[PDB]
Amino acid sequence: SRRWFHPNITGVEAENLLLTRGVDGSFLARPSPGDFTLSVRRNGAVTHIKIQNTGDYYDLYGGEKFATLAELVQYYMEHHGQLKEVIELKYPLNCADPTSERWFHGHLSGKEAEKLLTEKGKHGSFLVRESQSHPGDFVLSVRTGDKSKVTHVMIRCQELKYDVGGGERFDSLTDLVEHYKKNPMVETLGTVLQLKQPLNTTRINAAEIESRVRELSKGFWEEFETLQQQECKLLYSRKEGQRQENKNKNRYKNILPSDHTRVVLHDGDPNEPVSDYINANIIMPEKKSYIATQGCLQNTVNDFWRMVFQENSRVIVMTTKEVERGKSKCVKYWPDEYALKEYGVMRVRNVKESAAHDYTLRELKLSKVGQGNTERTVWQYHFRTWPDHGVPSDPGGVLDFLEEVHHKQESIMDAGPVVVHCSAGIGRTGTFIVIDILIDIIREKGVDCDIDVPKTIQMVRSQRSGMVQTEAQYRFIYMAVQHYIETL
Repeated sequence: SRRWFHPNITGVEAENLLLTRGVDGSFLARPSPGDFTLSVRRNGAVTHIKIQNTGDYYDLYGGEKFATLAELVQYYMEHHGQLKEVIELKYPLNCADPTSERWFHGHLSGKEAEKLLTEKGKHGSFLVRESQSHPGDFVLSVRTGDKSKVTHVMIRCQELKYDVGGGERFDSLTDLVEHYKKNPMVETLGTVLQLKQPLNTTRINAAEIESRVRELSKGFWEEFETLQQQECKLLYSRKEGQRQENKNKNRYKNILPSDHTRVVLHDGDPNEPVSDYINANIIMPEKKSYIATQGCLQNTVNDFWRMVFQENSRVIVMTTKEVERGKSKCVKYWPDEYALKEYGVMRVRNVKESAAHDYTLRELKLSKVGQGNTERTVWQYHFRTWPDHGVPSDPGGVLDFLEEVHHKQESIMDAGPVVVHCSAGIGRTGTFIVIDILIDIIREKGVDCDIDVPKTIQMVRSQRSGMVQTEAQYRFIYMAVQHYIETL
């Protein structure tokens, strides 16, 4: 569903492709960084529209803000009249470059393919690689078994099309793979060459993180975009956030919670027709859980405290300033130090504030009005030194921060999910949560455990779309993990 994204194309090439192989309404998206471009053909000419992402959201110039490029494209394909200089997205110009596909390995020998498929592969595991002997051709290496074997199928490239020696000829490796996934090749002796899953190429041992980081630093961008390519594979709806009564409860109208994991507020005032909504999702790893949410709006402060109370959350992680670059990223939802405030039916006292170098700790006491026995302490950790754009140069501050947060959470019996928020609740929020999840595994298991960064991110994204926004954050996650392991 994401063929419209061309990772390795230039501006001129994009214009060439749209004018010779496309029509009016044809479009494609491409990388510039953290910048992208939406190239669209209209009235026999090509226009380019900048998309910026500094870490919080995808910002379409002359358009709106989105959690993913997929939701951006989907939005405007379904909403004619709103992309303006009027620019229509009608026909995706599909990419035939296989580099971002999980199963593509490029230059790889037959023996090395068998090696990788042996150590990590299972039945139906497969990959596609370049021919060793015949330049331009390719090889489909698939593992089948319980004994088990590996089968190498030759893929010839004749006149810009691909085939396995007979039958249909395909325009791309992707088309060929999808075809023989759906219609499995059968060997003479009857073996079904099922293509069940691509060979995992990202799971590594924790002690080898440093070697992998060096390899990726020589890597990060191609691994990240391979992950980005899978964003459409997640099944989710965002209908509740689209309801009329819920529209102004979203900081960014198109950045919405996934319905299946959203925090549903009960005990609402029956005089409010819709009182069960907040832009927030439960994130469960796959013992500690999280709530990924946006920075409060003036009209959602009361809902925020309803959520914290209901979910029995005892720790809040704030990863933004109230104001950044002159714009409000989060309203002050906590009282001044020593002060007491009522937020709807919720009462909060700011007991004490404590200043550290990278963050401020606020010890808060939350209770329901009229209910003395409901009081509990909520620890708000407010990270203050995250740069306006991009990521910190060094993960030490964040690691120390999360380490403290972790121990506070672990010290409270039966504490609910840790609340994490930034501006839109997907970029910095996603980055903090993924690091915390990965560190959690290492803290318990040491260097003797497998970690898979993009798989973990995908798992989190299945619960809230857009978690982890940029390549800079992706790389920062690796650097943080690498740093934590070394300082054990």
